[PDB]
Amino acid sequence: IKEMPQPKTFGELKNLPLLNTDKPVQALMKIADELGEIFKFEAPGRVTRYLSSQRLIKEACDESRFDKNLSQALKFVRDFAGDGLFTSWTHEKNWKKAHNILLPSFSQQAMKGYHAMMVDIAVQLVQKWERLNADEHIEVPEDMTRLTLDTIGLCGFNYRFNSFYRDQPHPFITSMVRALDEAMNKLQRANPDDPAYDENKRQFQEDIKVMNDLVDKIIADRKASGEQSDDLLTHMLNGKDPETGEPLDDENIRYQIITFLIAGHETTSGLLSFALYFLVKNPHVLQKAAEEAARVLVDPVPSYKQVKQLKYVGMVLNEALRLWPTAPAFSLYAKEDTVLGGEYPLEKGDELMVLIPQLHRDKTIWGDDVEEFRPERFENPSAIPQHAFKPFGNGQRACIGQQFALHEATLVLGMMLKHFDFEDHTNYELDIKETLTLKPEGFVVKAKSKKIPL
Ligand code: HEM
Ligand SMILES: O=C(COc1ccc(OC(F)(F)F)cc1)N[C@@H](Cc1ccccc1)C(=O)O
Repeated sequence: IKEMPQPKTFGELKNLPLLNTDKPVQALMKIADELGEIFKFEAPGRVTRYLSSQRLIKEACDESRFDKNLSQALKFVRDFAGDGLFTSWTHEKNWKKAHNILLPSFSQQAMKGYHAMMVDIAVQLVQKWERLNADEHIEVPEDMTRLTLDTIGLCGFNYRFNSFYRDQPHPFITSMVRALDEAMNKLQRANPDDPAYDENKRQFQEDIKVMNDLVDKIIADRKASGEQSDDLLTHMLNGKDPETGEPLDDENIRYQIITFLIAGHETTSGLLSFALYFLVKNPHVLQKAAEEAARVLVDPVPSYKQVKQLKYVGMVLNEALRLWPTAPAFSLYAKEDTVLGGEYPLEKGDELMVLIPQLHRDKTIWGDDVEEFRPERFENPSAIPQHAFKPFGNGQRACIGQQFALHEATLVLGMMLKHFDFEDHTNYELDIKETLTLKPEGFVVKAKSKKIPL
């Protein structure tokens, strides 16, 4: 039985002021590097424990001992994502009901139906880059966020955000990005009751009303039309939970749509941005991925079956998720009193945070080359220890979007590698911006067209 370390304190604010930064996840990663596999983190009225080792996280991933907790970030996002899948407790009726209804919508089989809509947006990205003049560059996270937002609009509810036609965001996205900024900024606030936050609170309520009004209108407009498009909204309007026999109500459907728009905007765009960063910084890896793209993608438009054959591209995406898991943490609570790692007693209700980027740097798992970009690490999943790699979370509360995200990212990265050579023309220094998620900021490249027609 060991006493766990704790980072520096600020009197009655305890560790809270360590989060007073634009990069709190990266600050927690530096704390983990200093203090090791487990540390205590206290704020007024709250204690959690940050886990960084596979040794402890493999125990935390035991669903008999630990269930998903809503971190403060997820409790603040719940003010607009409601009892959608991502911000519901496992024990709320709407979690299992929506999980049962939506699982068939997110299977590998469902991806065959979403593929044509994903190709529509991927072709828009390739045509944009084909049309750049010689003196121009690509704003990588900007263009990847245009793509992933448009994909989930089209597969989610047959709506075109038309992100490649504008710089000014859609009114829904203005409100969603500002609501996510308020939720994440509110985490650090020592004095949230201070009148100085009255305007923030007014604006947040306005942004919730904008998101609710626009998504409620999408649902009402679909029910009125009777249109049976092959999208998540049709699946939610028609689907019945096998257990309860009940469908989702229109309020829960709205929360699921808001949740899918958050995910599409924030996550897959980060993965694609980090993958392109690592490829331009590792030219031998880029060459190997480009060779696979050329060998497999033999038609003007990729098919579902061709994307399934981009195995090395899939290993590139896993190695990008290893070094920079764009959704960088998840939270657990102890279902009963238990001992972690034979050393750290926990009481029922005690909270843990899994720091995914640190888990992914555990040298006892990956070896001394842990900071190197080596997709070949993922050749054989049986050679990877249990719970070493958790970019989609754990167990029944793992990401429902995992198949969707990896299909879109594999398709797009394969088309990018087929159609262009890339230059790191600025010798870009990685700068990671934190929203709900991690993304490179200011990452720019030049593309040189291979002049292969679509
Ligand atoms: C690379 C892309 C993505 C990453 C890294 C990612 C990561 C994650 C992680 C780590 C969780 C678990 C969170 C927790 O335990 O608190 C999660 C849950 C979830 N993700 Fe994703 N995600 C991705 C893409 C998507 C997409 C595209 C969608 C939907 C369109 C989506 C929908 C969800 C939902 C609904 C949950 C909650 C599942 C449940 O508890 O029932 N994700 N995701
Ligand atoms: O450690 C984190 C990391 O923040 C994120 C949590 C989830 C998250 O969601 C996702 F990973 F899905 F993106 C993104 C960031 N958050 C903690 C920070 C905190 C605040 C107050 C007291 C103690 C601790 C939290 O939100 O509870």
